[PDB]
Amino acid sequence: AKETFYITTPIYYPSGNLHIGHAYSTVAGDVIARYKRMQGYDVRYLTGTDEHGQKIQEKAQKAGKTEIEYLDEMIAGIKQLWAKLEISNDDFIRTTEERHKHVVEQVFERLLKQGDIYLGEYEGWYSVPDETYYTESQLVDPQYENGKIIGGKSPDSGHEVELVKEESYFFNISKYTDRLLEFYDQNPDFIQPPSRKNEMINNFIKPGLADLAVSRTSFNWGVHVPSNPKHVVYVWIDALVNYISALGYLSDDESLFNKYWPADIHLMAKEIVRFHSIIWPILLMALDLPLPKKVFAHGWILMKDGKMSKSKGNVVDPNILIDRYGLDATRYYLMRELPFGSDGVFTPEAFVERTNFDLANDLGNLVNRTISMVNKYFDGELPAYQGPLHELDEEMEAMALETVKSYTESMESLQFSVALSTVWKFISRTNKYIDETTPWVLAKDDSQKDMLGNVMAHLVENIRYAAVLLRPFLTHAPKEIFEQLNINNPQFMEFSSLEQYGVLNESIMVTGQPKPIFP
Ligand SMILES: N=C(NCCCCCCNC(=N)NC(=N)Nc1ccc(Cl)cc1)NC(=N)Nc1ccc(Cl)cc1
Ligand SMILES: Nc1ncnc2c1ncn2[C@@H]1O[C@H](COP(=O)(O)OP(=O)(O)OP(=O)(O)O)[C@@H](O)[C@H]1O
Repeated sequence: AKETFYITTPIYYPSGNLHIGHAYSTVAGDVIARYKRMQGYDVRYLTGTDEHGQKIQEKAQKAGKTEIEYLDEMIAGIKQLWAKLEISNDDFIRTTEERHKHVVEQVFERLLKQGDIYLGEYEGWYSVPDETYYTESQLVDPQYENGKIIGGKSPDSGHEVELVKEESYFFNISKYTDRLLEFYDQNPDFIQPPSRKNEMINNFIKPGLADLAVSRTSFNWGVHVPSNPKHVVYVWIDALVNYISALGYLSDDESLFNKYWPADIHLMAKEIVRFHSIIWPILLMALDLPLPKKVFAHGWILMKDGKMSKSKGNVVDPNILIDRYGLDATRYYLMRELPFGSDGVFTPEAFVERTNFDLANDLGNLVNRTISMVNKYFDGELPAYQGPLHELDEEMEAMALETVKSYTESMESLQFSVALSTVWKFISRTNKYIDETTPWVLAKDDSQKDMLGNVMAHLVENIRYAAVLLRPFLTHAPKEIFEQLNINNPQFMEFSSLEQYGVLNESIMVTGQPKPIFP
């Protein structure tokens, strides 16, 4: 059977509209999923929404709507966005669904029964503008009384914090410390790069993992603990178990869970790596479940006032980009312009240049020039590939195969910007081959009709390579390119058809009415 590959995005918090930051993660996961399907894996790709907590209740109440009324509307918009981006997610998990809530309940009750969780009192220091709870050691300008911290200010904003106390269940995560460090040793690529792993260990694990406050009693909008109804399960357990609840864990049908768990890749931005690389494996250990194989963290899309944030309002709406510039342009920009190992600033000027110069100009003109020449010189009948007849062909056919090899290395290491630049080196060289060979000169005399046919064959086969390699990234252009070239054999759209250059060994009738590939 096909080997399974399970990839997840984070579940997003619908306290406001999603922005291109969210689209970046979801498109990234989609490219991985599409690539793995093309490599012959049995893929499951999950995304969804994190719907509980005070902030959601507040948003709903402000809008004059019930919590579920508010959420259903937000979720409809999120699902519409993923459909518009042509995301190939196999499921959409909502934490309000009973399939999820059942797992949250059962996990919590199991940990209580085992004694991993016990009843205590949560204490935190709340800052209104930061919407954050701090520990006493994080406070700046700490005020003391009888050798005990009684007040302070937020380290982020400097706003006066307020002491909050409430009954809360705690999960003793520190018991699992040695097992977690052992796991990191046995799985050296679980967290990357090495600096990030050291970061996790030194900042959080080393000084000692504090007990984790896994319930709250001060609000009602969440999953209630069956054995103690006045407690609601907090973010840690509720959100993290989405990755297993979506697979039917602890349901009447665990077949998806039995197949796909453990996840091959959990994808996220850097700020939630700690939760996925410490809390999540510890929770899984407490449940006697296999751990995920890899946490993949990318950087932030920034604006010129910091990280793009829906609560801040410094946002770019992907719907606006798609509506104005098209889907291929939007997906291309996200994957090409913003490497995962860096934070990058969005600008409209960079978006426009990237999509006009690379898509419409470089690739789009290559296809139109090529088809136009086939129609002009051979009345639409593309001559069959024969061999490397032109002087430049040997080296260019070698470049095609090297392009596939390099691309594969980049894709395997999740260096998508590099994979794309590598494909574009080949596209640009194919345009240069038109200029070098000057087909119009060869079309002057019937003595060169054979060589002209060879040049046309090489342009089309180069285009085919590019189109196949772009199938994980672009959902419209490759299909359109195959349709205009009238390559109908589904096999010639797959990676295996790139092993040996020159598959089109019969003549084909290209389109007589070519049209722009983009937008
Ligand atoms: N937006 C949230 N803020 C509180 C997060 C904890 C402290 C913040 C730590 N720093 C962050 N920046 N975290 C973050 N933005 N999201 C997050 C994502 C995954 C996990 Cl497991 C934990 C937190 N919570 C949320 N997404 N879900 C939630 C679910 C159930 C209930 Cl009852 C209440 C809330
Ligand atoms: N600016 C961004 N750059 C890259 N990814 C992002 C960005 N914003 C959100 N994401 C994706 O969404 C996930 C959750 O981010 P979250 O929605 O908490 O950020 P946010 O938009 O700042 O939210 P809030 O404004 O409510 O704090 C991230 O882990 C990441 O996968």
